[PDB]
Amino acid sequence: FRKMAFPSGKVEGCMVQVTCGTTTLNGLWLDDVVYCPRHVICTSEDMLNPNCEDLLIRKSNHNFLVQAGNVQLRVIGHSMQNCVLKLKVDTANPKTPKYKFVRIQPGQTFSVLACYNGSPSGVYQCAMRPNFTIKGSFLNGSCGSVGFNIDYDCVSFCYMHHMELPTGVHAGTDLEGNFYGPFVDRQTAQAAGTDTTITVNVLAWLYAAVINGDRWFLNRFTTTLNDFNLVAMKYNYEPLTQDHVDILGPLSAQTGIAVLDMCASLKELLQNGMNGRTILGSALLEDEFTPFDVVRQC
Amino acid sequence: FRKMAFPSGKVEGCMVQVTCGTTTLNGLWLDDVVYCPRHVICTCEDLLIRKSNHNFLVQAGNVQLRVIGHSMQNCVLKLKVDTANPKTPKYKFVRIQPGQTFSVLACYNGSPSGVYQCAMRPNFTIKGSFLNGSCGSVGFNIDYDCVSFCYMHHMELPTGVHAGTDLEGNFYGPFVDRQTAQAAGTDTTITVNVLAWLYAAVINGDRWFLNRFTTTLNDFNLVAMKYNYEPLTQDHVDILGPLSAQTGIAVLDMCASLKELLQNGMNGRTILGSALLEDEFTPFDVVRQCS
Ligand SMILES: COc1cccc2[nH]c(C(=O)N[C@@H](CC(C)C)C(=O)N[C@@H](C[C@@H]3CCNC3=O)C(=O)c3nc4ccccc4s3)cc12
Ligand SMILES: COc1cccc2[nH]c(C(=O)N[C@@H](CC(C)C)C(=O)N[C@@H](C[C@@H]3CCNC3=O)C(=O)c3nc4ccccc4s3)cc12
Repeated sequence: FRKMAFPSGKVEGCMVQVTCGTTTLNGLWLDDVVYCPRHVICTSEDMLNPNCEDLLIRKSNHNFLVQAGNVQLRVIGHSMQNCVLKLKVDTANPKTPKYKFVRIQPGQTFSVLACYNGSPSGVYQCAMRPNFTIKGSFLNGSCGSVGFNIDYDCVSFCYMHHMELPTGVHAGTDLEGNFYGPFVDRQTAQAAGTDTTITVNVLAWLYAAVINGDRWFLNRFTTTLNDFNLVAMKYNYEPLTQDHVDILGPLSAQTGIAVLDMCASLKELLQNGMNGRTILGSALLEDEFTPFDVVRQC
Repeated sequence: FRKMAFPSGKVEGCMVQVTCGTTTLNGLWLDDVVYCPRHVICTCEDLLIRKSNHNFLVQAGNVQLRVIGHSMQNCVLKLKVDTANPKTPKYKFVRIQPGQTFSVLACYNGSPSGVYQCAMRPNFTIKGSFLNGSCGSVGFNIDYDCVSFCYMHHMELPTGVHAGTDLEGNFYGPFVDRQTAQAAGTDTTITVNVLAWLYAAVINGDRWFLNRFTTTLNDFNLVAMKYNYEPLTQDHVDILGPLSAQTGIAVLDMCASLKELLQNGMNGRTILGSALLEDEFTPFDVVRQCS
């Protein structure tokens, strides 16, 4: 199994740069609107004490330099939606793909297109941690890079990049500007909640092992969801939701292993350890492959 | 620090579907030529002379391109079409060296499916992710809007690793394009890349494996060969200079850390979240991402 990103071309065609004053970040150009982090308007003396909504009153359309490459897009309007700025431009992007804005749940994966000054630099897959951080690879100037999924040529944008935490993980918003997790867009050292293991993805990993014939961990036990969830928390595993049970349905049907039977198999692995054995060639359980990712590769 | 592929858009615009008889795979459309694995004509030289232009159905999305000529170059078929691809990037064909990395755009039925980074192994396989119908997917690097194509996909070995050709149709490794079970040579670990990745781990604040000891180059190499690692050359030492300059760790100091890692193991600890020594990041891969 590889971490595979989605092909990035439909998003590459949407990346622009937005400069206000001396600060440049990335923006997302869809139809005649450019989306970018609102703190592009911030000076060095703000950022610590964000006056963003009031800072915006002093700004006008002619203060924003939006560029596709070095071609300027004239801004004809602007507004703030939570932590994102929306700049109306006078040109509809001809490369606009079919798209949606979606808010993802912890455990879900998405492709990040890392960009600097409007120019795409690389692509890689990320997983939203239960503490609403991602293990990105972002440098100075990355803000406004986006994360996305592609289903039947429709691009679901789910992430825009804002911040690196002191611990080196990353935090951001959806495309309506609402942060994932308890972070704010201030120049300020913030702490995430203690992370946990993504149980639904570990289960998907065990299904992937079964599909490939590695199934020694299957047992003759089952569990209720409540009993499992209470044991899971004692090992710093996430509790399962009904939605988690539901997205494991296709893999359960494919292997003939009930979800609750697979939970009981994981419960044993958690209480008794791996006994030095391996699963898919590893003593470590992987929790960054979703059920959809597993069927994608199998 | 993450395994990072190049943005695939310039390549996606070149992928097409090629069908001949009951066989369908992917092709690469550059200017007015489509490049694809020659065995698209199989259900090859006597078999190709018996084919006509119209036996080939080439599709770019919905539109069909008209084949007006064809030639074979080694294991690649070159189909001349009557339409030029307007999205053709500036490009080059290159044959990569073992240990170098590239991005793969896995495609099915002419449609791009996923992108990920691979290394050309010392035994000239690659550890990819390819299914039925992935043949003709390509590997590439991007340098200032210029796409260097280096790989076209042909085969999956019984061990699950993969084999293919350069864009001249010459295989990497001792493989042939036949429906047979083929074994590769014994693989080794790319030493210069493991060292690059250990430097990456230092740049990202991971230091538990550093030590005070040092080693000579020959003594390191004696241990390296013992653990089935490739020799480290003075040119590799030179190539690691910048990363040594940034971190202030001499290359042979890092070699001493790798030697102890090899003789002692990691003791359950991890490096950049990995429990295994990683050898698919080149020194350039570390540099271009960390700066
Ligand atoms: C004492 O303050 C700290 C203490 C401990 C850890 C800390 N982290 C951050 C923090 O992340 N700040 C945000 C910015 C805030 C406003 C959301 C920020 O720099 N975002 C970057 C992406 C960063 C950069 C490095 N790789 C990461 O991904 C980004 O692109 C932006 N650059 C600018 C530059 C000027 C104006 C707007 C923006 S937005 C501050 C901080
Ligand atoms: C006794 O035979 C074996 C025994 C033990 C291991 C084996 N491996 C292979 C083997 O790899 N064959 C080649 C094809 C040969 C001709 C190069 C092949 O199937 N390539 C695939 C990609 C494959 C498929 C699975 N994932 C991989 O990446 C591709 O797309 C192509 N498909 C066809 C189908 C029909 C005609 C042309 C092509 S070209 C055969 C084999």
